[PDB]
Amino acid sequence: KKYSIGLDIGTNSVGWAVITDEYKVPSKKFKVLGNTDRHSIKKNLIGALLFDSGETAERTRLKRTARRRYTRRKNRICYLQEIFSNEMAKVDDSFFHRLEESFLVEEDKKHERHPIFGNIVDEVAYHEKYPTIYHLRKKLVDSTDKADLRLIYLALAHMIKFRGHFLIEGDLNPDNSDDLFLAAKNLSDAILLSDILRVNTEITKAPLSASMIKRYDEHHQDLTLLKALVRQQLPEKYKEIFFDQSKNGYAGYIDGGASQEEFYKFIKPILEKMDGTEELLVKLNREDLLRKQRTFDNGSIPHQIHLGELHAILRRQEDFYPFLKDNREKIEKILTFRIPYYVGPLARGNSRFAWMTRKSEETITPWNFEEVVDKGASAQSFIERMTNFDKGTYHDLLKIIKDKDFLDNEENEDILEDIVLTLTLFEDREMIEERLKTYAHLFDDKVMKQLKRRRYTGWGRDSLHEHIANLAGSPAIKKGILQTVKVVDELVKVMGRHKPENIVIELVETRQITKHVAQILDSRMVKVITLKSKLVSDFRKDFQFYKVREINNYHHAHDAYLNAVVGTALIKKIRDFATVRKVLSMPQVNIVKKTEVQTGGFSKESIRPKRNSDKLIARKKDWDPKKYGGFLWPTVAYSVLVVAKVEKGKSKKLKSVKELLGITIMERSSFEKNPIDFLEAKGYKEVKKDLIIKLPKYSLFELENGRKRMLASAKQLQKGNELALPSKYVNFLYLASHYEKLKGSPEDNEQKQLFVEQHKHYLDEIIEQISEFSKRVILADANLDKVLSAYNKHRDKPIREQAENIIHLFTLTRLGAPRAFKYFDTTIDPKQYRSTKEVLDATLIHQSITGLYETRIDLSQLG
RNA sequence: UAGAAAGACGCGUUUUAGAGCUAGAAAUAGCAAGUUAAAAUAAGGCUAGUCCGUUAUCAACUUGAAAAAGUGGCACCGAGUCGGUGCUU
DNA sequence: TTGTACTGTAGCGTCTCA
DNA sequence: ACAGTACAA
Repeated sequence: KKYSIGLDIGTNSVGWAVITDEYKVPSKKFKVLGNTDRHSIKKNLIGALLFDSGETAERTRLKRTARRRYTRRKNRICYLQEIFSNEMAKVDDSFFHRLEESFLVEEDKKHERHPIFGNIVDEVAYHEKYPTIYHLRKKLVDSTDKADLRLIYLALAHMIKFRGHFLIEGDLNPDNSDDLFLAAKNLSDAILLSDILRVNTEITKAPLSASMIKRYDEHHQDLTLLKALVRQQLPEKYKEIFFDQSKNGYAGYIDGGASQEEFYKFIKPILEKMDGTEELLVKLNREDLLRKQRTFDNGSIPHQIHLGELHAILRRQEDFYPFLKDNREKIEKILTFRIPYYVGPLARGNSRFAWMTRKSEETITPWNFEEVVDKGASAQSFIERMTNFDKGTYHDLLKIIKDKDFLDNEENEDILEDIVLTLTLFEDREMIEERLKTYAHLFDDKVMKQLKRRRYTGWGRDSLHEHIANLAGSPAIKKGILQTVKVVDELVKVMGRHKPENIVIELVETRQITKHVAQILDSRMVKVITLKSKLVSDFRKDFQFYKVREINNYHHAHDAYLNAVVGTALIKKIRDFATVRKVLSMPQVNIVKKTEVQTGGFSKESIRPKRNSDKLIARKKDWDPKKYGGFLWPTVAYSVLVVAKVEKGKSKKLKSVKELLGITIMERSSFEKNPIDFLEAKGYKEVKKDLIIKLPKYSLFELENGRKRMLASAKQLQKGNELALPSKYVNFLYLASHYEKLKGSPEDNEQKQLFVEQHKHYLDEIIEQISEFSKRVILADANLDKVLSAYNKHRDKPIREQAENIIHLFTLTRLGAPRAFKYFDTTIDPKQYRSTKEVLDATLIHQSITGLYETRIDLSQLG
C-alpha cells in the first residue's frame, strides 16, 4: 500500500525506481497493446530514461544575428541602388540587373555575362587599368576628372557593403596625421592610424587604398622574383608550387583553400635552403610577403576611414553629377548609420524579441530614424525588460547638493529616488538629459550638467507547459526537470493515483527544484528529500555494490534505487538488507532512449562545388546543384514507414514494396502539410494513407532471439541491447584497479588487494560471456575472432591492465553507436549497421516515458 | 564558473566575370598569368516588417483546428533482459 | 542492376552594451 | 551520420 520513488537527475539520464518498505522493487504484469501475439508482459518497477542533452540558445542567437546582419546589408545596397537608379537608367538600365545576375551561368543570365560593361573589350580594359577595386577607389579619390557612374557606384558599393567597425566614437579624419588637449587627441589619432595603416609617403585622402595598392605591387614584384629564382635554381618544384592546387603551394594559396600561415610554413623551408632570399625571409617574418587585400586582419579598420574616402569621392564628383550634390548627406548617412543597441529589431509587433516603440508609423529608414522612433521609450524598455522582479550616498550626494541638511530633506524625496533611478538605468548623455528634463526648474544649469555624469551601477535585491515555461535557468538543464515531472506523473498514474509517501531526488539549482516540485502538492492535485550524492557515494563503498560505468546503463536505475533506500533509511531513523543484494542483481531494467524528432539546421554548412551527384541540396530554388553546387549531409527529422507500389525496370512493373524513408527537416513542413502528395512526388504510387507510421530517431525494434536494434536514421541503426553481468564479476573488475587509493588503510584492507588473484578465472569466464552475448545480439564475427586472438596473445599480462582493457572491451557491447576502442595495443574498428531491411519485418516497440506501458506493432502483418 | 537578449565587424565557402599563348591528328608538353569584384550565406514564410525561420515542447490509442483532457488488476515463487501459477470481473 | 566493406568529411574569429 | 570508392552478386 506504500511505495517510494527514487530519482537520479542528470543532463542526459533520469533514473527511476519504485521501492516498498522492505526495499523490494515490485514486479507487475502489464497489458501490452498492438497486433502481436502477446497481451501481457512482466516487467520490474525500476528503470532509467535516456535522452540527448538539451541545447543552449547561443547558436540560434548567433545565427539569428547573422541573418539580421545580411538582411540589413542587402538593404543598404538596395537604398544605394534606389538612389542611383534614376540616373543610371539613362546609361545602363541593365547594370543592376547584371549585378544581381552575376551568379548565374552564361545560359541562365538574361543579359551579357560581363557585369560592369556588358562587352568583352571594355571589361578586359577595366581590369587591366584597375587590377583591384582599391586601384579604382584611389583613382576616384585622387583624380579630379569626370568618372563614369558605374565606376563610382562600384567604389561606393564596395565602401558601404564592407564599411568597417564602429569601435571609434569621434571623427578620426584620415588626413589628420600618420592646446595640449587637441595635440594629444591628434597624436592619439596618429597612434591608432599607425596601428591601422603602415606608411603613406605621398599625401592623399585615400591612405587605405594607397597602402593596399603598395601591398598589391609588392606581391606582384615578389611573385616575379620567386618565379625567376625558382626557375634559375629548382626547376623540378616549379610544377609543384605554381601549378598543383592540392600541395599547399602558391597555387594552393590562391586557387586552393590554403590560408596565409600554412602557405608561409610550407614555403619557409623552400626559401631557407635555396639562396638569395634574405629579403624574402625578413618579409615572411613580418607576415608581409605575398599578402592579399581581403584578409582576416582587416577587422581593425574603423568606418571613419571609409567614410572619409566616400566623402572625398563625392566632393570630387559633385559638380559633374549634381545629383550626388543633392543627396550627399544621404549616402554619408547610409555608411554612418547603425541601429542603436537599445532600440532592438525594428519590428511592428511581430517579433518575440523586439521591444521598440515608434511615433509615426512610416517605414523606418536611415534618414527618418530619429523622427519616427521613440528613443526614450525604446531605451527604457531595453533596460526594464531584463531586470528581475522581487522574489555611501550620504557622503556622496553631499558633493552635488553642497549641503548635508538638504540631503536630509524628507518631503520631496520621491523624485529624489527617481533621479537616482534614472542615472542607474540610463547611460547616453543626451538621453540621460532627456529623462532628467523633469527636474530642470529645481536647480541651476551647471549642477545638473555636472550631475548627469553621476553614473550608478548595481541593483539591490495553469497548464504544466506554461507552469514550467516561466521558470528561470538554461533551456539545456530544464530538460531533466520536464522529464522527471512527467515520470512522476506516470508513476502516480500507474498505481491508481496513490501518492507516494516519500520521493527521493539528487546545488542551488536543485535547491530550487525541491521547492518547484514541492509546489505540486497544492498546484497540480510526497515528502521530498534533498539527498546529497555523498551519502550514496560512501554507502556504495561501505558495501560490495561497486559500479563500473563503462559496462551498461543499468547503474542509473541502480543509483535511483540507492537514492530511495538511503532516503527512506535516513527518515526512518572548530529481511530488507537481505533483499537489496537480490535486487541489485536483477537482469531486467526498463531502459528507454527517448524517441525525439530532430530539429535544427538543414545540413552541414559547407557549400560543396558543382558535381554530377544527385545528393547535392539545391541551396536556392532556381540554383540547380548540378551547375551551382550546394549542401550535403541533410539532417533527417524522422523516418516514415511507407508501403506502396514502385515501378522498377526498363519494362516497368507495379511491384509492391515496404520500406522506410527519411524526412529531412525542411521537408517536414511540406510532408505534414500533405503526406500522400509529398510521397507521390518522391515516386511512390497508391500509398496506404492509414498504414503510414511515423518513426522518430531512437525508435526501438525488437528482432528474433531477443535482439533489439535502435533506429538512428532511415539508413542507419544502433545497438539496442544491454548485457548484465553478475555482481561478482563487477566486483572483481572494480577491485582489480585503483590500488593507490582503494584500501584507505594500509593493512586491514589487504584482502581487497588479494581478492583478484584468487578469482583470476572470472576474467576467462567473462570472455566467454562476451562472446556468447555477441553471438546473441551483436552478430559480429571477424571482430570477435580478432578480440579472441588478441586476448589469447596477451592473457598473461598483469591483472590491473588486463581488467582495465576488459573494461575497455565493453564498447563492443554498450548501448548506442559502435565505436573504436584500443583494448591493449590494437584498434578494434567498429562496424556500421547500414541495413534497415531487417527491421521492416521486426517488432516495433512504442515505450511509455517510464517504459512500463508498451505497444508492440508487428510490422510483418502490415502490407 | 556559467545563463538570456540587442547592435556590429572581418574572413571563409559557392557560381560567374577577370579573352591564356605556342607546338599540336591528339593524348598531352613547354611558356605566360595568379592578389580583385558581383551575388547568396540556412530552402523560404506571411501578419509584408530594414519582421520571422537551428532554443524549448514531442511513446501508442480515443476526443479536441489546436490548446487541452482521457485510455492499461492483484498476491506469490523464481530470474539470460523477464517466466509461470492462482484470485478477480 | 543492388547490396556490402573500407576510407574520408564535418564554419569561424573578434568585439560593444544593462 | 552521411558520402564516395571499390567490388560481390
